[PDB]
Amino acid sequence: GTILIDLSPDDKEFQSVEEEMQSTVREHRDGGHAGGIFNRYNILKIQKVCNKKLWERYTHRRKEVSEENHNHANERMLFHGSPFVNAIIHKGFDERHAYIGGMFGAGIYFAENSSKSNQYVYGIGGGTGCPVHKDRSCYICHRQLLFCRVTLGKSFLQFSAHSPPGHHSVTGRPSVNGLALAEYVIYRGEQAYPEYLITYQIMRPE
Ligand SMILES: Cc1cc(NCCc2ccc(O)cc2)c2nncn2n1
Ligand SMILES: [Zn+2]
Repeated sequence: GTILIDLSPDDKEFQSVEEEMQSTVREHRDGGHAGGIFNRYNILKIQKVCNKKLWERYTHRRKEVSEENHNHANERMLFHGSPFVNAIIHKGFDERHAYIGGMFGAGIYFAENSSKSNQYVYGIGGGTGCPVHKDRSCYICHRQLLFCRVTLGKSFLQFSAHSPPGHHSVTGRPSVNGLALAEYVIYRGEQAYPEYLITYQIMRPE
């Protein structure tokens, strides 16, 4: 049921998505170990992801959350990086898209920083890097991220499975690295919708 529609670089929608992508790159404490060394991306394609069934599943859950949270879904747009992107955009997020060993427990993790999600496209910790060159910093091979609609509802704040009782998600608030943005976790696949598929390369800095 999934269809991918390409946005053209002349569309303001393409342009706003690229800017969210470029504007939220930061340096990582691993010096680039997981995701590579880069300050910006070369965006090759932005596709909108259309799947009526996944969308209806997402909106259904969004409404239940909103009614449980003073009519506020607390919907954000956040990045997600995974070797399972192809499964996600055809079948939706599910338990098999859970980072079993994440900091906030087995769930589905998202980030405000595109460069954080970029660390996961090739696996936990960057795995062994691109399949062609086994290079976590590969400037050649094409990568893909999702920019997703995520329902947070009442989110539990954590300064640094199930949500804590009373809550629909966990917000991981950056607590030492002053430049980091927030990271979020949800525990039900229906609370996210993989709205844009972004194909890109990291760029070698000058
Ligand atoms: C911790 C984390 C994991 C992310 N993705 C994990 C994808 C994944 C990779 C391998 C695996 O066995 C399960 C999930 C992620 N994306 N954007 C931000 N994050 N943050
Ligand atoms: Zn490569």
